[PDB]
Amino acid sequence: HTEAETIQKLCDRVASSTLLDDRRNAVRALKSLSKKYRLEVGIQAMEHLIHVLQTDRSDSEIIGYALDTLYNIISNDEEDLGSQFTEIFIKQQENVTLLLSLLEEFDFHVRWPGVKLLTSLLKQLGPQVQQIILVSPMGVSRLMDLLADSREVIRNDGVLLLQALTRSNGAIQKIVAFENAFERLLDIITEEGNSDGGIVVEDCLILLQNLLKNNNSNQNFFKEGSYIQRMKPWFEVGDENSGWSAQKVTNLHLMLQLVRVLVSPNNPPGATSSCQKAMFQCGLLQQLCTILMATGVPADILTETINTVSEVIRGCQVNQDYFASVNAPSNPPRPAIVVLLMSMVNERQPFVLRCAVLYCFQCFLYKNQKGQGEIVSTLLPSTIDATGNTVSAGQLLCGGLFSTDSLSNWCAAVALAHALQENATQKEQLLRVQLATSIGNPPVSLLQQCTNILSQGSKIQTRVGLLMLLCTWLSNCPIAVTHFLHNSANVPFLTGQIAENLGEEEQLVQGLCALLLGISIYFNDNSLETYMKEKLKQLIEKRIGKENFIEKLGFISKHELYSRASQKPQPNFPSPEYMIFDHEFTKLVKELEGVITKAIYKSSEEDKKEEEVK
Amino acid sequence: HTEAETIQKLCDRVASSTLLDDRRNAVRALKSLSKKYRLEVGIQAMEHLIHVLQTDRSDSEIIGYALDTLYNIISNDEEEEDLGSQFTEIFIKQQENVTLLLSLLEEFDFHVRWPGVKLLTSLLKQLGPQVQQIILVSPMGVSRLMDLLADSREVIRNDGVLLLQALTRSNGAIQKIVAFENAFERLLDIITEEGNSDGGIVVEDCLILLQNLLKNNNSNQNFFKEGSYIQRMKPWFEVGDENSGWSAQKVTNLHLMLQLVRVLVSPNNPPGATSSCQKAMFQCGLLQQLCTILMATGVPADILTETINTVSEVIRGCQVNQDYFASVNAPSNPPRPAIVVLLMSMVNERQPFVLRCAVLYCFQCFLYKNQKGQGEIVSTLLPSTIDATGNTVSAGQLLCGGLFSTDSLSNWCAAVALAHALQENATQKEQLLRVQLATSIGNPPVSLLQQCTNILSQGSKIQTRVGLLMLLCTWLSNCPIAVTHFLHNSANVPFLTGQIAENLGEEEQLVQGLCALLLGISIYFNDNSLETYMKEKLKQLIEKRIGKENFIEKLGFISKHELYSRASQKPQPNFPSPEYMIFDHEFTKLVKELEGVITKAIYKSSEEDKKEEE
Repeated sequence: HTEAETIQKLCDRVASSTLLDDRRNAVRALKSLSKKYRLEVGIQAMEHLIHVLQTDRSDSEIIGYALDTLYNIISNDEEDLGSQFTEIFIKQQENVTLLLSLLEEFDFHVRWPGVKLLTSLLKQLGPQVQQIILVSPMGVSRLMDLLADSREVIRNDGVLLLQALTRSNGAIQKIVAFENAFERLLDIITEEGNSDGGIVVEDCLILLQNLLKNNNSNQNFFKEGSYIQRMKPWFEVGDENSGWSAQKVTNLHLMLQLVRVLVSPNNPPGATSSCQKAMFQCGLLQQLCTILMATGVPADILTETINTVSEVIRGCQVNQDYFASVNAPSNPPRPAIVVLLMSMVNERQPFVLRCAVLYCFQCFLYKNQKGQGEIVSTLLPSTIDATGNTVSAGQLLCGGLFSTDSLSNWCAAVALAHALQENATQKEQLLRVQLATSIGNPPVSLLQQCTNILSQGSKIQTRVGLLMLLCTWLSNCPIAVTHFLHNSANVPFLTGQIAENLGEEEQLVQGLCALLLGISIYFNDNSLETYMKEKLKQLIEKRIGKENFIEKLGFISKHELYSRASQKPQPNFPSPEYMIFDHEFTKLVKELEGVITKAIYKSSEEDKKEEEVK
Repeated sequence: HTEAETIQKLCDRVASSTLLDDRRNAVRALKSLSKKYRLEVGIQAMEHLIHVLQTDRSDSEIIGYALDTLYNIISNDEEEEDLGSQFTEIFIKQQENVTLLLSLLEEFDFHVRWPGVKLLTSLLKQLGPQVQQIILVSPMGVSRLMDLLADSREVIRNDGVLLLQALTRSNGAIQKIVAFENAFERLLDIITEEGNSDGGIVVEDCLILLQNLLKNNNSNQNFFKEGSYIQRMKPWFEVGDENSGWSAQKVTNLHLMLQLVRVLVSPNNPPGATSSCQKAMFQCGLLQQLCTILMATGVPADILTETINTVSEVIRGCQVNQDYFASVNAPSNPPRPAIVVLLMSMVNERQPFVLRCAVLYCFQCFLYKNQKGQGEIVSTLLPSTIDATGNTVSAGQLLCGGLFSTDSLSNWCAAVALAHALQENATQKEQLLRVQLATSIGNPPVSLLQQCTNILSQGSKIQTRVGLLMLLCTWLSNCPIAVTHFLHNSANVPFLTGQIAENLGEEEQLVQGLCALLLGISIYFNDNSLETYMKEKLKQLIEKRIGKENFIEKLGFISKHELYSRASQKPQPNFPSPEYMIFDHEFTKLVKELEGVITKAIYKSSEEDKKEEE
């Protein structure tokens, strides 16, 4: 009965006794038992503790202890009982709005544990408790007053409460922004010394990400409110004095994240465009770029600053044109793009950096036909000649394309593919590129050499890279398709690969050969005699079987790695073995998989009608 | 010099010297220094070692010394997955060097043939596509190599099985020849001779070689079956009843035997092939023998699991085989029909994850294209026709039980099992609407349809909700009457629009996209019988409260989820641990089927919808 009925007796007191002192004492006893006998105190004490909160409001002290005891029952912040009791506490709507009332009180011993309790509830039944507060009249606004509390333990734990209130809840994120959240949280971060400001800067950065991430209205306010310029001082860093703390790197990671959130490729493209421009004009883009010249910067901060710059420029000419204008101070001063490509094909750089550098290269080229022409024309040199050395973009791409490192081959092929992407003009130009073979042997075009590599016992990653280039190059480009089929070795290589009984490690390659062949049909103009289109269909029927051809084509989208690649532009590869798919390439596969599939069926009698009907 | 000229004198000696005995010792010297200074011994001895083989054939002592050395230079068999492939390249640069090796294998002498076989096997492991094509083109190369299986010296035959593995890997042409040359009979006899699964490494190797000949090779599969070889598998699974003590090698051998059965009934085969084999397997009693294993004792966990997966494919889509499996019972405590034993283990929190996935696959294979079976599951949820002797759990009870369990695995499995009872069966989709669940004394029934939906707002685990929505989507697709029953409850449409419009975090975006698909299905298969939520009202609500392009982004999260492509590959559930149990294979096809058309149905206008309503 003692350690069991003992609690029952303390409960009789709180319920039954008329002297505030007797009740108060008994709640303080429970406050201490609450830790070691969490289950027992909760099952018996809870109804009673709430009654105290309802009826003993003149005695701040006893309230402070009812709350302390409740926190102790409900909280899993230490670590089941947490949600079990949270469900019981909240099943009466009014128990939470009561809690709201109690936080309007100034007494440290009432408000602090109130804050901590409500936070524990919001992290355990978020949606439910957020909804109770949202519908309460001005419930969210009043909780916002906790940021005006001069006391620090209260204000700081108040930020943590707003994290929990705001999480996954767009209506609340808007109200919180309405109530001056941005100005006030940026001021706290400014006052704590930006990235140097310890734990509280982190929880304010976390809270800001809750407010902006995928929340279009708040992002727009953030921009219209001119709050982007407040981001600029965060990145006046690096410099030197290279003992950065764990907390500083952590804080600056969260800061780079907020910038990227505002220029996310998944946003409505107007909003990202607007923020890109806003970033070029307050100097934020240019500041970040400076982080990348400095010494002292930790590698992973370097790595994410590159990924951030990438998205600040993506598809925005002034910002792309700017980025290219920058030059690193070095014996050869080297343009920015040249510098990215050197790191991308450097076997000695970490994988994570090599992927950031590629992404940056790709964002540079996106919707940028001038930049796309500038890359391609360095492979057709004319009005540049020997100064006694110098190293060019196209030289680095070729060096990577035919290198011994499958990572370099893959990166060089995808980087080239982004130079051709939605640019027929440059696909025609790249067909002009000729490679020297040996002293006194004819040259081989870049097109044919990329194709030759697929039959030479190359690693599967090299072959995947190259076939993506090849598919991108021929797609939507009939003279590409003409030049390709013109070499008689190519259609038989493809048909033999597609027909072969290849093991599972080679089936992605097999499927990409299906797509390339099918591109050479769909985008065929019939201008070449001996591989028209109907010839090619019948060759598929004869050698592979139409159904089998389509099955193999279907391997591309069923590859275990495809889906993930389709989610966003940034390379998302946990390690080298996962570098297989490119994001824009997954889009090409979706646009064409279906139209090739009909194209390929539909018989000859239909086809001469179809080649009369168009 | 005194380390590398100690090589070149010998080379000079092998070439220069005119006495056989002198050259022979020159070569014997070199051999014993081969697997020791590989690099240098390879870089200059190789052209002379070949010359030797190419002329000194009357003396088979020096030939085996030449072959041994050459194996020590080329082989990487020591190294357990460099110089190996550097020298294989050099060696095969002369087409004829390989065909000269094939000539040496015809020699009976043990000291020539055995290094010959090991050397040719190493070349094939290291550059298979090249070496395989050399051998295939030469006058009856493959055919001659088959003779090695007929060698009465075990060592040579056993290592000849390995050569045939490397010769046939990934090569459909060589696979055909080896089959035509009586490979099946001759490997099935070896297996029978060495005593089936108890026949050690030799049987493991013949099982791999059979797998090479059968997997994804339709012509070879068709020949395996027409030639009555399926009945040669039956003895392999007379794996007698009791106390265990199975060796590691016995379990390996059985795993590979089970894999061969599955090869023949693969869902990835043309359906005819698979169907014909399934029949063939019932007729010779193979299905029955595999089912006997499931009842036995002392059967290791892993062989049990894989037998379940094997039986699954044997019965999948074959009515007679499905009827047979259904009619088997355990004797257990009282009886228990097979289906019920599967379902009990599926909903058993203490069964292994892999075992729980196996029984699910089995159940799904029992229902596939089996409308009768689908009917019998669903009719048990309508318990009419049946009363109790107290005890006797049914299929339905266990499915409902699991569907409301606390364990999310059981919820997902119960919901998926249930979705397979409805597939392509409008009749049962309409019958399941009749199911009414009891709540509590004096209170209204809650239908199963609506109760499945309720769970989605009740703070359930993500896995629980993913399962339930796959079920709801399957249930409503092509069932206008189920779309009516769903919409009719007024809380359902506001709940979905709410979920889709909310700023949910990444861990919940699959559920959000599934809510969109659900909402889209109730628009696409609406017949306008329900005035409150007609087709056109719903299209407008989407615009109002979420935005159409937004709705499609959400709808698009399903195919983009990282685990989606993998699930789309094959029928068997493919989950490395419990957290990965997310998508059902057949559901992924529903998504491919409806997304383009839903997307297209949503956009249009209203004016056009008058004429789509026309």
